[PDB]
Amino acid sequence: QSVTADPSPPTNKLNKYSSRITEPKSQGGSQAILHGVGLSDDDLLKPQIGISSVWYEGNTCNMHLLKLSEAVKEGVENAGMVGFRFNTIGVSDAISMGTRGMCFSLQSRDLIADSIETVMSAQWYDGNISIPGCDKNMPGTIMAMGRLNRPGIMVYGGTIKPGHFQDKTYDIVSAFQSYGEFVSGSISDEQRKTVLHHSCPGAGACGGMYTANTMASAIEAMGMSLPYSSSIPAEDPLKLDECRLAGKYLLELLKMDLKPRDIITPKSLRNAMVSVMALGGSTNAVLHLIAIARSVGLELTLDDFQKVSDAVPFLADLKPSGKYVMEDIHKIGGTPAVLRYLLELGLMDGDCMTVTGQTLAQNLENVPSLTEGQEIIRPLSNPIKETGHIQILRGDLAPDGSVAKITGKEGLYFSGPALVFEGEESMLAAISADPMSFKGTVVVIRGEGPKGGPGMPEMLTPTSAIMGAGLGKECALLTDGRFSGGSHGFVVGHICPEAQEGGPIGLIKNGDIITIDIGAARIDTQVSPEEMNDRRKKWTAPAYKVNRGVLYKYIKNVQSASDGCVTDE
Amino acid sequence: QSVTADPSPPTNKLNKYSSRITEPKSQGGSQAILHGVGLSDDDLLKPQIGISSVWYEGNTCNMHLLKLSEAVKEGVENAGMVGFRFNTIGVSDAISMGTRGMCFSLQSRDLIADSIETVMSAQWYDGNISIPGCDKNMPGTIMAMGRLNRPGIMVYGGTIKPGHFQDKTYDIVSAFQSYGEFVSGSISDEQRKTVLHHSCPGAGACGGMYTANTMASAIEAMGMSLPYSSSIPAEDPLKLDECRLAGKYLLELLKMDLKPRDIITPKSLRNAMVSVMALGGSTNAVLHLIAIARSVGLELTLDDFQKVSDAVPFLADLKPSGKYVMEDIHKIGGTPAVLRYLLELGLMDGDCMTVTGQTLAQNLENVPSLTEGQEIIRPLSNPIKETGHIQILRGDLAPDGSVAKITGKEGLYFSGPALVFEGEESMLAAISADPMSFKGTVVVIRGEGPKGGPGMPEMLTPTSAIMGAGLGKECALLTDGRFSGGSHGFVVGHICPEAQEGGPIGLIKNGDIITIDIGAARIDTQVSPEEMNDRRKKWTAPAYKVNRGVLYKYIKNVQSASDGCVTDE
Ligand SMILES: C#CCN1C(=O)[C@](O)(C(=O)O)Oc2cc(F)ccc21
Ligand SMILES: C#CCN1C(=O)[C@](O)(C(=O)O)Oc2cc(F)ccc21
Ligand code: FES
Ligand code: FES
Ligand SMILES: [Mg+2]
Ligand SMILES: [Mg+2]
Repeated sequence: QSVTADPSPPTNKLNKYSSRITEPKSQGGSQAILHGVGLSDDDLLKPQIGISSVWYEGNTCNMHLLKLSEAVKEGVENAGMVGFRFNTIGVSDAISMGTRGMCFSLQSRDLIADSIETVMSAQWYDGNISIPGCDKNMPGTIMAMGRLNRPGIMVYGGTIKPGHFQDKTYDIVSAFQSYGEFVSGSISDEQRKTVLHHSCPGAGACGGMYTANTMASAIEAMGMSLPYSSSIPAEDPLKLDECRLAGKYLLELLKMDLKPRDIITPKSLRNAMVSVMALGGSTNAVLHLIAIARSVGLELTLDDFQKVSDAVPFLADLKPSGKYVMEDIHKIGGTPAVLRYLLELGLMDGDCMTVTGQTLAQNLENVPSLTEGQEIIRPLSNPIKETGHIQILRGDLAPDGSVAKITGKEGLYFSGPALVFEGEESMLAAISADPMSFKGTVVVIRGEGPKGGPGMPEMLTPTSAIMGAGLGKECALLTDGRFSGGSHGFVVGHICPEAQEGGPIGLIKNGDIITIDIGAARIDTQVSPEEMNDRRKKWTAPAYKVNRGVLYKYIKNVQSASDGCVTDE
Repeated sequence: QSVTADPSPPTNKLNKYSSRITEPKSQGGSQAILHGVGLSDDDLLKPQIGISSVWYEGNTCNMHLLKLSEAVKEGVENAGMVGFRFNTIGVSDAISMGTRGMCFSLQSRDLIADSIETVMSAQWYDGNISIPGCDKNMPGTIMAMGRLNRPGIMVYGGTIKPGHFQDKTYDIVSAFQSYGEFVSGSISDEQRKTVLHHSCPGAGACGGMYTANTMASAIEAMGMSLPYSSSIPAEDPLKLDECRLAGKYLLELLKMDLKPRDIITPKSLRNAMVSVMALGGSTNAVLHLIAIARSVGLELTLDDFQKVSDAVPFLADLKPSGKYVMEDIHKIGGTPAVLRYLLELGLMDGDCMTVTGQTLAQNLENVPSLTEGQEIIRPLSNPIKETGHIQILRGDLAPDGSVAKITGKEGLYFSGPALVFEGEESMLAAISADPMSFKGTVVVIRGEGPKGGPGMPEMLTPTSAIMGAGLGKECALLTDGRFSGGSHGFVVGHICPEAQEGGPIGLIKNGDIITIDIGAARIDTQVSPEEMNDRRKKWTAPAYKVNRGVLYKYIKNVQSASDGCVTDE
């Protein structure tokens, strides 16, 4: 697509954009401000780099990013350019999980994209270095780089180290776990609060192969982060060095005029998808990689994910599904070692250009390969699963698609009477009052989509409640929103069209026999198509849950989950 | 209106919102993050204050706000609460003026509103202290406070001091001036660059009674800033003290549960409008005060502004129209002294509650009144103008309203043949190639509205070019966008419906006789209504100038200029 969003520059000038305001005499007001913020006349000739961090104090994943941003600015100066720091908002899923605050989480990705686009466009910056540390902030920064198509590098803030107390290990999942184990009698109240004091020991995104580590890995695999960016821990001295080197690398990109639309291509998008399948990455990567592909005017469908999934085995023993964390990947050679193996297996395209100014194959040719004897990355011979964990389903009830994490452990079928809830709250109430009424059913939590939630919130408590009731393999779980963790059975999100839009999920009634077939990739109903259409003819959309503010704007702008919930089309 | 946007709290608890995540055991994940960012168990009991600054390095108005935010956080802690800093984006009109970057400026107000709303909602903060320093950021922060309706205080970053070099004085307007004076032969190239090195000497919003000082004054008059917030200079030691005291005042507001919808009322909105008229404030205050009124579920029309204008004289000798700057107001008693006089004149409502926990009259009862012999604030006896500078016009060509700054100096009428331009660029080209073709005409610059610009950009060069061509009193100027400065004649912006929407402004043709009548408050055309309707029947909307990114979303969401360009309705 021919994306029209942001200003074009006024051939090998390095200040292609800022010359708009630093050179013409008709822009004397611009130059006066720049002198006032401390630029000399000689500084006016230099490229201006927008340094967009996502620092804030109320989240471990973000509280350290200001220090990183100072390192990035110093490196930009040490490279002969002018560095201008600015900062946008972010929100913490770990804080807001379980609450209505979670309705504000997904859209913060698109707010951040808008934020950085706005500043780069208004201030005429020549290039960008972004420092996210957290979930939705990674893809938000890439989307703004794609819209602007000015040279850019994403510096991942880095993952948090695991927590340790008396030879037992924790992360944020342990803290999520602790309340269920408390009411379960599994642990006492004193054990439960030791969990919460010792779960997150410092700065960083959440420790496992969760959304943050998935996206940072995928973005590195996409060539838009420097090698090792995704795997160096947040608190590591080498993270600061990477910050200080981004300026040098960005200078080279301005010299080459190597732009994000030269780096983010169908093939580098595939490389990113390969990393997701190989590492067992989050199903949220489906939403974010589609948004990222759209931002550079490319197409990316649910079916493209199925094809890559089928072509790529699950190889990594990493939480949540497995046992290791991102720090362990760091210790055995980092993300470049992992990608080196995948490239040697012929699974990746090595000719894609990256922010090093070289191709992926040139980056990976001379990096230490995986540590001899490591048990995290299985060989192609003995994979954890022969194909990817990510599965697309499209039955009667998800005609426009849906997304599931499938281990190959759950069997190929589940059939049961539907048990329908209009939100997370009523589902949890019902399973507390009456767990046995759930045995054998297909639990449907609807009204949680992009418009219905609103905000397509991530829900963790339904899968926790089902496990703690002992129903993990004895029920299935469907939503137009998103589930956070796994059952030991069938769990499907992103069901499209969402219930708010009158998709078949909004027409289900209690007792309807729903059949999930993994092999046919279908979520079907025993209800006849004509009775479903009768239900459709009689359906009226429920009133929106908001009429003002950022979430009403989201409702007005957001596309379906199958379209990556983009908001600017 | 019954605004539904943001979460409701789970009677005299001070942590009405954060208890949602600090108290229930089912929110152990939340508490683990909070322990990791450094909260003790005792800290968990305290109120959590979101401290939203708009710091960034590429603008003199914003580069210092991080230091202010540290002072605010210390004061919040010294008051027994937990302070969590976060930061959003802003853009600089002084940098981007004259460029397509200016299309991103107005919408940044609404992006900021969305930004702060998002974080307060996701993180469950109990109250907010906002630190803007710049144009669109002031009203953006109030709008988020109104949506949330949690106790909040806006701390103005403060105005910049004027520049000084060899017993001559400058501000950003001097830098804007300098290029026109250069091509004019008025000044040399060396004099022109002395202007630009000595125009903005440090931190702060632009020095005159421009948008920033208008809005900060109006917001103080509205009771949503502490007394003197608007008039203390950015670099003043007392600004840091105000920062350090906001925590104490916010604590009292939580104790009283005095919320923004208890403070922003029809009467405090009128108080804010009174300050605008009395001080000669920017016509942008029309857009921002309407947006602010909408954010608390109130109504505010163009006609309400006309009524207050008629009821309130223009009293202040302040640039751009006059001679003094905000620092001078500071030296003669500040904004509270000005408001004290206006309250003594019976022009303001003294019973409105404010963020001090007291009413306006209680705040102003014991502040030093204006300095004896000051010549900035004229007496009611001898006003600069008997009524307000701000005028609403609604002829054939602006049926839904338009806004003009009228001094009472220009006469009551202008009639001339229309000279129509589809954008700022073609207007400036035409006036350079052929200035005399402009003599006696009504210059129409259309396609610059909220959707057409897009972004309703502010235009400075048309009024500069007209003055430098010697045509200041010999032509008139109309737009669906915004003009920055004054002619010495008739200059109208915000014309509604905008041309992009097929309003009569989009149907004007060269030669059409346009008559501006200030007394009747009408912009009329000699063209017959039936010929205008014929033109309308044949009109087709031009294609949007963008199809992606934040500005396309703006086009999709923004209401008319007459509706304050709100985006969330
Ligand atoms: C980044 C990160 C952590 N991450 C979270 O923190 C969570 O809240 C969770 O509970 O796993 O949401 C998630 C959902 C998902 F598919 C993958 C990861 C996460
Ligand atoms: C704040 C501020 C300064 N301010 C500007 O800086 C300007 O760019 C200008 O030239 O006056 O835009 C403006 C337009 C207006 F109506 C009032 C003020 C401004
Ligand atoms: S909450 Fe920030 S990475 Fe999970
Ligand atoms: S540009 Fe910031 S106040 Fe004028
Ligand atoms: Mg998450
Ligand atoms: Mg301005």
